[PDB]
Amino acid sequence: SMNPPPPETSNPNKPKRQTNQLQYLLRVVLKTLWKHQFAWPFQQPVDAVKLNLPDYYKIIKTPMDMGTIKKRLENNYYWNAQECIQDFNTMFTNCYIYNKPGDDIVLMAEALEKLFLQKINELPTEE
Ligand SMILES: CCOC(=O)N1CCS[C@H](c2cccs2)CC1
Repeated sequence: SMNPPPPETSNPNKPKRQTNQLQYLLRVVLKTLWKHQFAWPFQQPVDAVKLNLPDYYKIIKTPMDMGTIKKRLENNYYWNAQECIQDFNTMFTNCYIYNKPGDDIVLMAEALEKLFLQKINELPTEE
């Protein structure tokens, strides 16, 4: 079995900035979710080899994880906050697509997503 290459976290061809909203996404949003007791499955790309999930990347074609998001924020990969918000939402959606309601991993995603929604509700106006 083999894992795909991870999502890119650097691309010198891609225009970048550091907005107040992106700083909030790192300092408040990512930090809050990263320290949570349920963060660990989401802190790096899904290792379908180690987890013995050969169908994971057959089903999930747009993988995303908080390790990738963390590096994107720290490396100033994004142009705007919406790109990063979309990455978080992709991560949660992949979890709900692949897994079953009530699975431990889904309960973990739901807890992180609740905090995500609480923090992005107060995303500062641009700036
Ligand atoms: C981060 C998204 O991870 C996943 O969706 N998978 C698919 C099967 S659940 C498995 C785990 C269950 C409980 C702890 S880790 C993680 C990998």
